[PDB]
Amino acid sequence: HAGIFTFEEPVTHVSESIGIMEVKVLRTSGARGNVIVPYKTIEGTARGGGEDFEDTCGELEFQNDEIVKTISVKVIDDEEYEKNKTFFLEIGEPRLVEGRPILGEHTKLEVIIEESYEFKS
Repeated sequence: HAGIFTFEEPVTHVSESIGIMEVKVLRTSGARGNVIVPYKTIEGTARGGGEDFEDTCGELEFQNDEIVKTISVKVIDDEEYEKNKTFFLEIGEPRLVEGRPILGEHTKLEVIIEESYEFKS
């Protein structure tokens, strides 16, 4: 009953102008105990280091009876263009804080950054 942890979905589209992207991690099928879920960003065709996004990583702590947490990623509205602009988040194996918590269905998330174009009326 410690929980099965998952992203909402495996692929998401966000605007280049979103500013802050808030990625959810859900705990399903049990919320007993304090658990951490490691996470990280990984570059795809989109670049980190504040080019298209700011890299981030850490451990999300779920307290007893807590079932949703948020990872906030800075998305930079890069003036430069790609046909398909992607990066990823991943969750890693959960750990009890000193049953067993595990990963569920969506453990990798592809983020597609959608580009918009400036036209004048």
